[PDB]
Amino acid sequence: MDSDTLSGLLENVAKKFPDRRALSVSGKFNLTHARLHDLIERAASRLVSDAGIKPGDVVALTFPNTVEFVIMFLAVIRARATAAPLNAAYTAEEFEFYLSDSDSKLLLTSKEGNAPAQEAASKLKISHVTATLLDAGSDLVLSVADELVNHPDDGALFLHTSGTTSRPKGVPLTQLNLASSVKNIKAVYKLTESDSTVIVLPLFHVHGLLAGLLSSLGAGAAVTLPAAGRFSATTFWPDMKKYNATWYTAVPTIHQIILDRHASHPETEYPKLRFIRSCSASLAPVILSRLEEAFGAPVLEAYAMTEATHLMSSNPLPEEGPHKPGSVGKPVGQEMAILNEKGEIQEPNNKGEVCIRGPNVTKGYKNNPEANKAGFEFGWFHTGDIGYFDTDGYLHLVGRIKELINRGGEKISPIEVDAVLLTHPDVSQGVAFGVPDEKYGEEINCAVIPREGTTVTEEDIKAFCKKNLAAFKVPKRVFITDNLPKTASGKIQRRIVAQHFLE
Repeated sequence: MDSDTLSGLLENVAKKFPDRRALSVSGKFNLTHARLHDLIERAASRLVSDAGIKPGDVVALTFPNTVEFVIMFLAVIRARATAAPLNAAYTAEEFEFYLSDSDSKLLLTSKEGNAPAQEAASKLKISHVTATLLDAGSDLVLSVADELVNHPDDGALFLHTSGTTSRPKGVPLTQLNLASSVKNIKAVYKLTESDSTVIVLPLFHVHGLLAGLLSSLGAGAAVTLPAAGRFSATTFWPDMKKYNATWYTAVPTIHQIILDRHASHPETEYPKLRFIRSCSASLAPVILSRLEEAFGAPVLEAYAMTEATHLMSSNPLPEEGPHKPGSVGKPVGQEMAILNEKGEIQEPNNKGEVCIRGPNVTKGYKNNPEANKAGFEFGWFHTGDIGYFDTDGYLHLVGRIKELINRGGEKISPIEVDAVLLTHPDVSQGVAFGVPDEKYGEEINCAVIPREGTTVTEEDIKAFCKKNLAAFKVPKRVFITDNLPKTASGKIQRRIVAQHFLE
């Protein structure tokens, strides 16, 4: 069933499992693989004939998590074009920047549209076209008037790095990249046509897009989108039950929200899942434990990033091997090595930078010779993460190179301290971070959010940490707070929190 293009793979799947469920919208749609396939074909043909889309063209998309987004994303890549999904919550300025930098030639939205995006597009003289799915007997409706062979080297997906420190870097991903990652993800979790999941992550980042959506479709499995096009803790388990879900994937903060929902409003019964997946940010062992005890499924942590078309490594299914708390498992379908600054491969349990090489990895940042020279060598990409392999070949992350806290020559891992903080009975959320320090160069601080109805002090936290950490690792200042800002993808950014609490 395998192919070296995502479109080819999806065609094979559609032909093999035409009547199996592919894509649901809770309470509304239930598209089969054949139906979805033909909707995509007709939409792509419309893009080519009526929207003037040529091979290599970039088409921007800004949608909530909707059926129209799925259909139009796959239609764009089918037409040999490059899809550039964008955060719908962007301002007109942000939209203008990302539209310009990606050289988008077309903007796709729903019929309801997106005012900042349309403003940016109008300013840049980029055409705007809407997409709407009506009844099951009609093709997707496009607002434009009136033998395609996909090449593995065709561009298919264009995204950007976060660009906190620097300018956001463009990440071009190919049909081959997508196919490779879909195959890796399907392989390591043994996704088959009987599987089913609910999307709880934004589809304009690779976690939700590749793992949640594309790999499921690539397995002939089913995907359910929440009715309101976004994660909802309230409707999550009802959707999971109603549409026969067998797994789900999310980031730790989302898992935390789900656990809180389980504490406040426990379901009388939970469906028996094959596994629960976590990725995109370190999962504290205590969160793993709480998830497994609450929902009774094995929790598998994975390690991924945009430049790798998501998946780099994962803990295996229980039938294939154990899953280790504190670890992100073994590389899947790609090479991975731990290198010191001199480029030498490290022995087990020796730290260094995680580097990868495989058909899932981007060929390089768009129009950025510097970043590519710095990031790539002989096919190997530098992730920016420090980690080590244990004797079983399981990867243990230590943290972002730029985030490690150098206290008087002794490097502190914020991940470890975060985990410790989350083990405190009255701590709802927590984040450690480096701050300037006169004596030690850098010092560790942290911020925590107490569980509602509980009271926590700085020195409670400090005492607990001192009880669970070597003295030099203990946060010298603990900031009690009510809110910790998160990205759309669900990440807490250490530098931002730091700045926020330091001056």
